[PDB]
Amino acid sequence: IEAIKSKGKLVVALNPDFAPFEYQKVVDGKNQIVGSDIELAKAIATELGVELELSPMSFDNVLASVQSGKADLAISGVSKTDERSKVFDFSTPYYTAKNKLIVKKSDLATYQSVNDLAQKKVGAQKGSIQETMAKDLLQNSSLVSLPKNGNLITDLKSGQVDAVIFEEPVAKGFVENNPDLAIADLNFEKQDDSYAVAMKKDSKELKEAVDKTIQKLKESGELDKLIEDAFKASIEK
Ligand SMILES: NC(=[NH2+])NCCC[C@H](N)C(=O)O
Ligand SMILES: [Cl-]
Ligand SMILES: [Cl-]
Repeated sequence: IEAIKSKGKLVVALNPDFAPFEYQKVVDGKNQIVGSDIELAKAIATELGVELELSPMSFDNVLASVQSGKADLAISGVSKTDERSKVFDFSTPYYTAKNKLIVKKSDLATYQSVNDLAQKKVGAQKGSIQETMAKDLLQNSSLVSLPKNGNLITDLKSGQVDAVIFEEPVAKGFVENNPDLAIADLNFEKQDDSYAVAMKKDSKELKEAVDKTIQKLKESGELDKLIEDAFKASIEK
């Protein structure tokens, strides 16, 4: 936190292809990075009395950038995991999600359970816990792991993959803008998937500032409003 205050800016790593949390929106003819995680980042920077600097990158590189010191925080829809918790400090959680499949709409009732994915092609984002889930459970499937979420959506449209695994709000956001797609019936037989801010190990005072901010936004209902606003603003008109 002292290094951050002294340098006058907070550098946040994120991958802006993940509405409602972070995404690109055309504003006045130019793409701008927006979303509920950007509003969370702004609140943290305000708490610390510093400027906010975004560092957009592929999701696969977000955590590594925090680990090496190239960014101060990852605020990028990052799930806590035991493996990650060994290497990173995490904030208190700020969102909890279920995993879903997005499919072509004619396939929404084909996929009920994981067994229905046998002999099918399933995509997930490279570096995500969804990619890990697919690798660990779907031995009878062909797995595609792509750096960019938009490219997973393109592959699902071209019928190059049969399904893509995404957390529910993100899946819903893509369906809003793609009426050729739908959320499948499938559920996974559920540990917690909770989003948190990642930071370097042993950053106690930075964690305090982040957690004070999350606590405030939760108790006021503001965080809920931010996610809803961002979801609405991600729908293309
Ligand atoms: N901005 C993004 N692309 N976020 C992807 C997050 C996926 C998942 N919650 C994870 O932490 O692995
Ligand atoms: Cl890609
Ligand atoms: Cl610290």
